[PDB]
Amino acid sequence: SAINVMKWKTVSTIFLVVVLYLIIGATVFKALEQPQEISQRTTIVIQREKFLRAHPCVSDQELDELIQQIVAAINAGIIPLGASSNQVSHWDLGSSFFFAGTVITTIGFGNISPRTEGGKIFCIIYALLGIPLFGFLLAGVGDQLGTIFGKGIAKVEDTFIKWNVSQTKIRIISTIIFILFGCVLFVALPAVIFKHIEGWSALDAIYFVVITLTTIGVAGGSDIEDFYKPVVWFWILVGLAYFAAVLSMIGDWLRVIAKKTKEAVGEFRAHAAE
Amino acid sequence: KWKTVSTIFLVVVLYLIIGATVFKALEQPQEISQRTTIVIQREKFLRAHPCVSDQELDELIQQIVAAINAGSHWDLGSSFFFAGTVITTIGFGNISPRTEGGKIFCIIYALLGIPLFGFLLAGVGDQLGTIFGKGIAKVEDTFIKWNTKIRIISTIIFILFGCVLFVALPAVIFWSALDAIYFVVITLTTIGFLDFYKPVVWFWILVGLAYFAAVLSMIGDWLRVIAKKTKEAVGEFRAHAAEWTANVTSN
Ligand SMILES: CCCCCCCCCCCCCCCC
Ligand SMILES: CCCCCCCCCCCC
Ligand SMILES: CCCCCCCCCCCC
Ligand SMILES: CCCCCCCCCCCC
Ligand SMILES: CCCCCCCC
Ligand SMILES: CCCCCCCC
Ligand SMILES: CCCCCCCC
Ligand SMILES: CCCCCCCC
Ligand SMILES: CCCCCCCC
Ligand SMILES: CCCCC
Ligand SMILES: CCCCC
Ligand SMILES: [K+]
Ligand SMILES: [K+]
Repeated sequence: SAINVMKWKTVSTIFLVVVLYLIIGATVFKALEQPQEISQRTTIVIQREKFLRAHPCVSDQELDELIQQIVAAINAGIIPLGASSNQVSHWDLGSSFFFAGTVITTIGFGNISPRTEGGKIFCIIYALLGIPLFGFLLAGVGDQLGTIFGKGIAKVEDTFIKWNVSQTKIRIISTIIFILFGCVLFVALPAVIFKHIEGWSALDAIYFVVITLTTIGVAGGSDIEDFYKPVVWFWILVGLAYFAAVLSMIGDWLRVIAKKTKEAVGEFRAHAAE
Repeated sequence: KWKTVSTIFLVVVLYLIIGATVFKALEQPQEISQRTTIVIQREKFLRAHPCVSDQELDELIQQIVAAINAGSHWDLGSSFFFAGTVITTIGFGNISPRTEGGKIFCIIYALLGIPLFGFLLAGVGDQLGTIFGKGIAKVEDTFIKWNTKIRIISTIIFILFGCVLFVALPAVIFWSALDAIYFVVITLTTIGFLDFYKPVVWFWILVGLAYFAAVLSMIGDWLRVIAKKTKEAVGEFRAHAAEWTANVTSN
């Protein structure tokens, strides 16, 4: 346990980075959202105190219980209303295959989750089998797309061969054209599809794309204009293969910037200003 | 040359088709039952209080739907819960940022935090893989001398011991028996539908994520086996079915 003592040292130092990284992230979000929280929730009270004055003969003390039972309904697919009390299935022939696609990709929006105990015991096994299953598809799609990218770069790697185009530095031009194409084909072009057909802004589509393809976790949901749902699960498959490489390159960038800063502090703790 | 991805593609498509037909068979019954009882509870309430009516109540539903998008959240802790979701990609959509700056931050915060957290989880996986490597070394002497199949007893003790330390024992810290195991699997498969109480719970995640990371990879190894086992099995069956057609030609 000589290198294993050197392992725990490296892990513990990373642990404190993630902790602080999460502390930085926390303080940033609460500085950006709790302003927008208080604003809406000072106006949710105005709408309560509006509607209790507007209709006093409703049960004040039991109205919140009506609100809670609507919120307790919200977790399941509910759009309860008198005009069009007749409704449509969130577990129809397709929306359950949307759901299955979420579970194996581990995207899992949680927009709809199974309520049956048979659906839970199936989903557990369906995930424990589907997640590794989908992995080998995604890996093959990554290799399939990595050789497609390997084909296109070979032609680009001959178009501008000048005198001693430095081998170490050509690899940077190649990774620039990767991010350039990739963040058009899997970020830009499909996101603009989610702006005319779903009704979003420019950010909210790119935000949607990153949240989904970073498998954090809807395109099938909002409806403006059945050619549209089968194709999106192909962009997901290849886009997930894309960010898988994108997140992995960023990981490689973080190794570099770890050792460069690790040796840098090494010299500054050596010299102490001459 | 040989693609071999297309063949997998059709399995996943087929697997998703089976899974789909199973879920609607399990949920659309439990869907109709609820939503016929939701209409009864509404048609009770409109009759129980004529003070409220159709044209009022829909406005009450809309202002709850308008509330849904927001709902103290985002407090000093609930934003670091949120950040913990984004880097682990568990990402419970329980709370999501509404500000344009919170979205542009979250994008970059994920693009940087997900790989970052990966190296933590990787080291925790190696740290826990040698801890598991310690425990097996002593088990590999207590009865391995006494009377390829030993490797199964070891992986049985893995599932046995790990699905107590990371599923059963923690389960409450965080219902019923199912609802805890369902919770554990959903969370640690990253699907996600010295002082205060906060720090210790978040390390169960870290080590439990390292646990299912090995569990899911082990299952991947069994799928690779069962792929080759069935790959060669059809291999023989097409050999005999051809020689079967060949004999009726000669004889
Ligand atoms: C092994 C070659 C991979 C093919 C993927 C590139 C697609 C190029 C688009 C034009 C050709 C469409 C072929 C459709 C294949 C079902
Ligand atoms: C709730 C259903 C999941 C039970 C998992 C049991 C695992 C048994 C493994 C046997 C492999 C041959
Ligand atoms: C890697 C080169 C593949 C070229 C395939 C052609 C696709 C159509 C491009 C249209 C250019 C006008
Ligand atoms: C009912 C079993 C579901 C698994 C999918 C069938 C496995 C065989 C696929 C064909 C492989 C060559
Ligand atoms: C979020 C940036 C943190 C930088 C860590 C440097 C500590 C040596
Ligand atoms: C904000 C830049 C993150 C890089 C951190 C490096 C940790 C060694
Ligand atoms: C809106 C532009 C996002 C910039 C991403 C940078 C990640 C390193
Ligand atoms: C690189 C993954 C190997 C998959 C096994 C395929 C052997 C025919
Ligand atoms: C050829 C792939 C076989 C997949 C078997 C899956 C069993 C759950
Ligand atoms: C809930 C029993 C399992 C069905 C596949
Ligand atoms: C080296 C690329 C940085 C993009 C923000
Ligand atoms: K995930
Ligand atoms: K997720």
